[PDB]
Amino acid sequence: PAHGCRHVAIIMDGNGRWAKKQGKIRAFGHKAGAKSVRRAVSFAANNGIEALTLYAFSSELDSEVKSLHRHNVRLRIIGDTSRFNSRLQERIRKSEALTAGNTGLTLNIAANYGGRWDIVQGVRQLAEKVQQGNLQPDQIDEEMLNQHVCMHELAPVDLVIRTGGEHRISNFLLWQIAYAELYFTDVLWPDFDEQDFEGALNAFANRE
Amino acid sequence: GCRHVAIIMDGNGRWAKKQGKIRAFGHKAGAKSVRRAVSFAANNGIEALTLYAFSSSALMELFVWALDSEVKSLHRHNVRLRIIGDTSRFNSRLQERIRKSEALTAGNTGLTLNIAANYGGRWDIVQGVRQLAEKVQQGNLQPDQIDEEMLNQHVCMHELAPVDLVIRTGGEHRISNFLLWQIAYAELYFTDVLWPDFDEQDFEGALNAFANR
Ligand SMILES: O=P(O)(O)C(O)(Cc1cccc(-c2cccc(NS(=O)(=O)c3ccc4ccccc4c3)c2)c1)P(=O)(O)O
Ligand SMILES: O=P(O)(O)C(O)(Cc1cccc(-c2cccc(NS(=O)(=O)c3ccc4ccccc4c3)c2)c1)P(=O)(O)O
Ligand SMILES: O=P(O)(O)C(O)(Cc1cccc(-c2cccc(NS(=O)(=O)c3ccc4ccccc4c3)c2)c1)P(=O)(O)O
Repeated sequence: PAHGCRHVAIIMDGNGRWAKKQGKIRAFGHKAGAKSVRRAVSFAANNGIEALTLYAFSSELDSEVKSLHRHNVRLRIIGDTSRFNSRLQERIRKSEALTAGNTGLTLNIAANYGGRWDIVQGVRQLAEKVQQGNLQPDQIDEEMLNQHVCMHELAPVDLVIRTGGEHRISNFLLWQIAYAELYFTDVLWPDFDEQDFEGALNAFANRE
Repeated sequence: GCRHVAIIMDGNGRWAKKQGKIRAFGHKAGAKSVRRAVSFAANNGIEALTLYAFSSSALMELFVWALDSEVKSLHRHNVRLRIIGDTSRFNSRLQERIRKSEALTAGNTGLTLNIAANYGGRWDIVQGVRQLAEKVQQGNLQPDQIDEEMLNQHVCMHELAPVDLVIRTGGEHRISNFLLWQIAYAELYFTDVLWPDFDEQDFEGALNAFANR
């Protein structure tokens, strides 16, 4: 649409600092952070973004899925969930199945996600195909590896936002950001609101 | 303590026009800015400097000409030179020059200067993946033995200090498929200064940005 941005990824940071400046404990910053997440999700949905990928950075989802479904949002959980107990994982997949048919915003939430791991699990899949006498090491190119990293079915990440002041990727997406616009703001996550998100989108629109 | 700096050199052509001169003038000033960044890195204890020329046969002979004229001086300055990237299709004479220039300076112990030539971050990761696919196909590697540490041993520069800081001049705010795996934890510094103008003062500012942060 107008801003030209189809997929936005956000490294959410700053809740702790935000609460501390208030003189409140971490829990307070967490409640504020979740409010800021709903706000960013509403904003993305109301603005034609096809996909929003969120990453909670730490210098250290069952109630929501319904409101999500009710808002026609499609939900996916990216990250190494292979170790969680089998209950969670089902609970995760249920939430996923449940919204797979929604046509609005596709929301990706990182849980135990790493860009290096993401690349490695994809490598493992190709390795498995090798061991099966189906794939020749020399047939493996970029495109093929690309079909195996998280979110390869969605539009490429156009813009990555990191709030909170740090200027680093911190092992969030790596393969996927090869061409993304990188936008860093000192604003703390709890205070990152619609006008901040719009500012980031207009920065992307005028930059490209 | 910044040990390995990587720079996305951008802005020469745009610089050219602001002067109202041709692209060749910008290239000329860009090469001078390269010598100055390399000199500066070596004078200030930086362990590795990795350079990537961003662009929107000739250059092949230019590469050969550059290596032929500058290696002797890198050598005297105790700099170890490495080219990173797919040089598999460069003509054989340039391939041989690159090999000899690397061989000649391989034992130097000062600054390691990595010049990216036809390099891409994705290609780089895929090159590593192909190597592992071989070991797997042979039966010496199990698909689930493959891990981050293992993959890392097969990406460019894995023998060097980890990239601490990535500088991109020229105004754009993207990695443009330069280093990807290697920048997982690096500080990313963007400046609108055009490459020909990037000098000792701009370089230090980036280093400070790293120090304070
Ligand atoms: O901002 P910080 O780094 O100071 C901190 O609040 C961690 C944090 C960073 C960014 C956002 C949030 C935040 C708090 C609560 C909810 C949300 N997002 S969320 O509801 O989708 C969610 C929260 C935490 C998660 C942890 C691991 C996987 C998925 C998560 C999803 C964001 C918390 P902290 O715990 O390290 O003080
Ligand atoms: O609620 P609406 O439809 O009235 C509106 O907010 C638009 C809107 C569109 C799509 C979704 C939402 C929405 C509102 C509030 C919260 C949410 N999602 S959320 O922030 O609670 C959330 C989503 C996924 C999560 C996964 C794991 C942990 C926490 C999560 C929180 C979605 C709102 P609006 O701007 O039209 O008034
Ligand atoms: O900046 P741009 O994108 O406007 C453009 O100049 C392309 C460009 C981008 C970045 C750097 C350069 C540039 C051009 C030519 C050479 C150099 N560096 S270099 O290859 O001469 C080099 C420098 C020092 C070396 C020392 C020892 C061995 C090899 C060396 C090679 C940089 C050009 P353009 O032609 O696409 O407009």
